[PDB]
Amino acid sequence: DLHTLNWDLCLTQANHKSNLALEMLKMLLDSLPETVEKIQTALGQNDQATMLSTIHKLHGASCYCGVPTTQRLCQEIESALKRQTPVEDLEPEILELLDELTKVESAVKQVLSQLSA
Amino acid sequence: DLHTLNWDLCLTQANHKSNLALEMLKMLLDSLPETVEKIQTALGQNDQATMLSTIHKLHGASCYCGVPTTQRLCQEIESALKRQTPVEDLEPEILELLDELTKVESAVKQVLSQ
Repeated sequence: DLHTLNWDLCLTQANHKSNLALEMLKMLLDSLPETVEKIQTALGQNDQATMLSTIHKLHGASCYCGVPTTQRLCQEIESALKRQTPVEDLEPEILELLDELTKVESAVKQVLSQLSA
Repeated sequence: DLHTLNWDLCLTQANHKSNLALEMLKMLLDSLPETVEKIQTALGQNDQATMLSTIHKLHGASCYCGVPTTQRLCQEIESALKRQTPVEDLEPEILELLDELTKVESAVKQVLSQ
């Protein structure tokens, strides 16, 4: 599913150096379980600042890991939080994002089982 | 100091694409407090398995982040773990690494401001 993870886009983003690209994917994967927990907790706690900070860092990453749906969802959520829409009103997009991160974790773990030396 | 962080080095490791290199530094910086905690906790617990995976992952990152001292210490620790050198005997190199990572954090925050 290229909407979830697109290796060729990740290659493009990383200037056709499969080296950096796979390393970026490694760094994203290591960071994802903590990101997911922070998002889940901020949603339950209605914690505006924590949600923003963590979405912002994920957004940064997504621009270089060939994850189009993640990138879009982070953009909508971050922009909205920066306008002070409360976390509560973003529940649909945040829930959609969490579901997407589960698919991204699987997709990256698959692309690393396939291509990592 | 350029033995701690060298931006030009990050650029060579990144084939001269700036925004790529910049994002890699952000990913490294964000990972540091937890990685330091993982290294520290594994030292205290003589957890050679967690030490190896954690050092291995930091080492992979350091190779694209122009951080010469960090990279070398990771190589020394990883090599020695792979020869079954006790984690406890690598206390000096581990403490040097924790020391160096504080300096890396300061340096990266500085470069990211520019």
